[PDB]
Amino acid sequence: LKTVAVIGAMEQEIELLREMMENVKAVSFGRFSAYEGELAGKRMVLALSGIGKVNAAVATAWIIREFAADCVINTGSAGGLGKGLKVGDVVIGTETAHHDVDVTAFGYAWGQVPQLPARFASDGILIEAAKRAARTFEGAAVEQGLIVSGDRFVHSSEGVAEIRKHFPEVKAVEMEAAAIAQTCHQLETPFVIIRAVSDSADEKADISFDEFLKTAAANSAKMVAEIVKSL
Amino acid sequence: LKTVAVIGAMEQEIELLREMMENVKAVSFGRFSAYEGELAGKRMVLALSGIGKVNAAVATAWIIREFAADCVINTGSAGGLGKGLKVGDVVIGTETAHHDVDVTAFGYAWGQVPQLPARFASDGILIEAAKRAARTFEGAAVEQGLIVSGDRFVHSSEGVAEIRKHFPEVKAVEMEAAAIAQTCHQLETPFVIIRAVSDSADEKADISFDEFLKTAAANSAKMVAEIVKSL
Ligand SMILES: CSC[C@H]1N[C@@H](c2c[nH]c3c2N=CNC3N)[C@H](O)[C@@H]1O
Ligand SMILES: CSC[C@H]1N[C@@H](c2c[nH]c3c2N=CN[C@H]3N)[C@H](O)[C@@H]1O
Repeated sequence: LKTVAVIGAMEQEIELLREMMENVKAVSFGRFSAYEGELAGKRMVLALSGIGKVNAAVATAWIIREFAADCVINTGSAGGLGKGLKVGDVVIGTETAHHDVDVTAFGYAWGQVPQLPARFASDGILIEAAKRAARTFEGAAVEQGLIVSGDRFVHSSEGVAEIRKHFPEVKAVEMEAAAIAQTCHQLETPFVIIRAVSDSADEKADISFDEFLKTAAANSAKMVAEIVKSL
Repeated sequence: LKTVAVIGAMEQEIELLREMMENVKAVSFGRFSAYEGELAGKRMVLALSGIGKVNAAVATAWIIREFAADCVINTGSAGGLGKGLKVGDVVIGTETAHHDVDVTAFGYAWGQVPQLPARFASDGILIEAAKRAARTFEGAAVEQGLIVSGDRFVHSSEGVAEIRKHFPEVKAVEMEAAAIAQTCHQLETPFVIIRAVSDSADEKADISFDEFLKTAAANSAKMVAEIVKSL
């Protein structure tokens, strides 16, 4: 873990981390942008992927290729579905899955992309680093568990019920984590997903999201920065 | 266009093209494999993406970045939604959109990734090449129009219903083209999508696909090889 890649979807989700970096250098690939520098004593490349699975996948593949990233950490906001979660709480995604993949017609489990596992496991070392960071993390409650992704912003009770039917133990929902996870799997690169709650993915999710994005972004980022220091 | 990238999801969709190529070198990037050779005095890099949006997007970005591809052509099978489409018929995808993207909560149009256009237009020069290629297959059935993609295999007369609701003029549905399109958009690369019908995306789509993949792959491939010769 020499070079750490950190991927966030939206500017609000990377700004704090960017302000924390030293010797920052802007870099880009077509329309994607990133920032190369250091945090703690670690080389870090912080990328802005844009929203959704294709954007996150391409950005992640780029940083891995271009910078030989040793691991990848996703940061940002998400819909909270876990028992007892509140706005600002952080979830360490120990497993990630696509909630909107369905090739069941050919025998695959719901969410399973053909030729791949149904879920993607975050790296054991990185999970461990995140758990250690949680032990002294004061800004918010932290939990661990499953985060699922798909190419939609979920904002209905019916939408959440669909996802819980396939993923009963789900803790959070968003739109990039499973794409980043699947990309790292395919590129044999360890990763972990860190997200914080901006909403409940329910009928009010869009209204809550815009209000709580900055708080979710910050809490997620502060956890991510603790992890990087520890590596 | 001197270096052409050709992207197919499945071995069966690239096998003929691979056999047509000369001076072929195998290349890889993690679990992704491609073949760099020549076809008709063009440099061709033929990539096996794997199924679905993440896989297609990563393989496409990799080939653009590593090989400096001048354009990208997708080849493969798709479910026929256009009126009258038969197994084996080819669709030149002139426009592409994601059918399963939904950030409508924040005002975006159905299918539209935030900050991206709702649909992605294939390159004019490539579409005209496809149209010339089509005329060389005398009698053959070739149409032009909208192809939509999502991370699921459609095999339901009502799954189709709902797609048609959002995209009335839709001609075909599959799982990679909009990811390739979006990736090319973001990396400023011209592309065109060529697919052939393996099924009608209804309840029999699975058995139709199993039987007619070889046919759809072949017809798509032959069209793509002729397009390469026309650039
Ligand atoms: C503006 S779209 C939502 C962005 N924030 C994340 C997220 C927060 N809350 C939700 C998100 N994604 C889906 N459903 C939700 N309820 C997603 O990963 C997107 O990058
Ligand atoms: C084995 S999954 C189907 C593969 N073939 C394509 C396709 C054929 N027929 C359909 C596909 N995709 C979605 N719905 C369909 N009815 C997709 O792009 C996948 O790569």
